[PDB]
Parts: sequence; structure tokens; C-alpha cells
Amino acid sequence: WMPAYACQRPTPLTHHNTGLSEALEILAEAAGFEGSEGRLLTFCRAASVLKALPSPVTTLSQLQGLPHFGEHSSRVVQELLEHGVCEEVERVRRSERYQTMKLFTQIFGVGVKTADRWYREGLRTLDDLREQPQKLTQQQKAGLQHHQDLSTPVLRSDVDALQQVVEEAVGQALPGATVTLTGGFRRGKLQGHDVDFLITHPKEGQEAGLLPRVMCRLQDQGLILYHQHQHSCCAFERSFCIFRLPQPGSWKAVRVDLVVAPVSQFPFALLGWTGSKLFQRELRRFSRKEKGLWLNSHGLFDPEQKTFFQAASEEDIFRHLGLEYLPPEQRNA
Ligand SMILES: Cc1cn([C@H]2C[C@H](O)[C@@H](COP(=O)(O)OP(=O)(O)OP(=O)(O)O)O2)c(=O)[nH]c1=O
Ligand SMILES: [Mn+2]
Ligand SMILES: [Mn+2]
Repeated sequence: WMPAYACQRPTPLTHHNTGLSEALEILAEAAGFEGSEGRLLTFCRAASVLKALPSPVTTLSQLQGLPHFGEHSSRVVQELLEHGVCEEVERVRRSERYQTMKLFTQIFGVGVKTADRWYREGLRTLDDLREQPQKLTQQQKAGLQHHQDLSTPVLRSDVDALQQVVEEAVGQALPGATVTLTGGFRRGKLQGHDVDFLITHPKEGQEAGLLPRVMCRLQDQGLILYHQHQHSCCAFERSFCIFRLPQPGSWKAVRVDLVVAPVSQFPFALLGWTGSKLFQRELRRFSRKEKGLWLNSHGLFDPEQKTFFQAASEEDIFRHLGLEYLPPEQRNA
């Protein structure tokens, strides 16, 4: 017996069912490309169940008694076990719609809605996009300019080098300010599509105006290819960057997300930003459905009492929701 919510079970970085989960996640992704959010969540949940299993699924009798394994997901696994291939998955992979949506959505600054609009307007290739620059935001233009580098997986060695330059810029700008690696790398992943950093200072308010000073310093060093600063609107101050990472004899563009949070909200921001996306979806669903509380990256709110939970750590937040603590490396749902 394995719990239904991904936030109630450990999901390690590496598991025994990568072929099966990858097939399900292709179907999940394709459903998201078509706007079928329910079907996406269904396939994603089924894939995450396989990730938590302690052993490989070699016979279909091993699916018996597992949550989130309805008919469609079971059939996928069945065809894979019996034939080594699932024809729906292979049709999806080869389809022009999926390949194009995948191409466009992996461009920096392009979501599903934009990608689908461009598809419907007869755009197919990266060159087609380049021929219509009036259709692109500045962020999207930067993404296209650097798309080869931005499609190259980011390595832990890249992350280490980047964290050093970000730490130096932060340390110079404001003594005492801290940089915390979040995102998939904090969950132990060995590769990723970007690097995520969360910046704070232990005195509430000392972080005001820090990010722009950090960016000035990084810019002066030649380390920034693209930078979009956004002030908090509703809602953290952040900078969407492409860094020019020096390498032995060349350089690579790398996506970096810098997020500033006031230290009061830091444990919520850390939790939210550490992911995985599905784990956080599941944790927020759990908080709302099971405990009546709204969790987001800024706080945990009781909307009946009209109160906010004070947390000093991620552990406090788990405790408050009635969940066993999961370290970041077990949140790979
Ligand atoms: C869009 C959004 C994401 N997040 C979270 C969810 C993600 O788990 C987390 C990091 O985003 P990413 O950098 O997209 O995801 P990742 O680091 O888990 O994986 P990858 O290797 O592909 O980079 O940010 C928020 O907290 N608030 C938001 O508004
Ligand atoms: Mn990331
Ligand atoms: Mn990111």
C-alpha cells in the first residue's frame, strides 16, 4: 500500500521504471499541449506512482492495488511490457503537432498558449519564428538567439560555477545576504534546464534594492546576456536571466532565475521553489482538500480564521499540515 498524494510518500531522484514513466509523461505532456489539463494530471500522477515503487514493473499483475492507475495508464504499461512499444506513444512522438509544440514551448519565454497560437498560425520551425520577429517578445528573441545552449542540459558543474558568481555579487552588494540553490538541483538532480536561486537577508527589509545591485555587478563582469527584472506586483521580486557562463576555451548561455524573498516568507518560498511541480501541486491540493488551508510560496493561510501560519523552516510547514517531513531529494514526484 502506497499513499495517494505525492506529498505523503518519498519519491527519490533515481528509480526502477524510467521507460514506463517516460512513456506516460509523453502522453501527459501531449495532453497539456492540447489543453486537456485533467488528462495531463492523470498521466503525471500515474508516472509519479511508478517513480515511488521500490522495484521495476515487469508484469501487469504488479499494477494491482496501486493508486492513480486507471484503464488508459494501465494499457500503456501493458503494451510496453508485452510488445516493447506503445503505438499511441509512438504516434504522439512522430506527430507534427507534438513535435512543434515541444519545439516552441521549450523556447525561453514561450508557454503552451503562445506555442498553440503560433501553431494555428502555421508556424513550425525556429526559422519561421525568426522570419516573424514582430510576433516575439524580447525574452523570446533572447531565447531564440541562444536556443542551442538553452537546449543543452545544465550540469552540476555549471551550477557550482554560477552559484559562486551569484554568491560573490550578493556578498559584495550586501554583507550577510544569503543565496540558496532551489529548483531541481536542490532535489539532487544531476542536470536541468535552468538554475534557480533564492536570495534573502536575515533582517527583514535589508533585501530591498538588493537584486538590481546584484545584476549591475554581474552585468559589469560580462556575465549577463539577457536580464528582465520584475518588481513584485501582487509577487516576489525576480530577475529572469541568461548568463554567459565561461568555459575552457568558449562559453555557454545558461538560464538562471534569481528570486528575492523577505526572510519572513523564505521557508514558503524555498518549499514552493524547490518543487517538483507535481509535488507542490499535490502538497497544495492536500493542504486545501485535507486541511482547509491555502498554501502558496508566500505563506499558509486559514481563510475561515483569516490567519497566516508563522514558519521558520520547511519542517514547520510539513508539521503544521500533519505530514512527515520529506527532504528535497525525496520530493522528485
Ligand atoms: C511558475 C512558478 C513556479 N514555481 C516553482 C515550481 C517549480 O518546482 C520551481 C522551479 O521551477 P523550474 O526552474 O521550472 O523547475 P525545476 O528546477 O524543478 O526543473 P528543471 O530541471 O526543469 O529546471 O518553481 C513557483 O514557486 N512559483 C511560480 O509562480
Ligand atoms: Mn529549475
Ligand atoms: Mn526556473
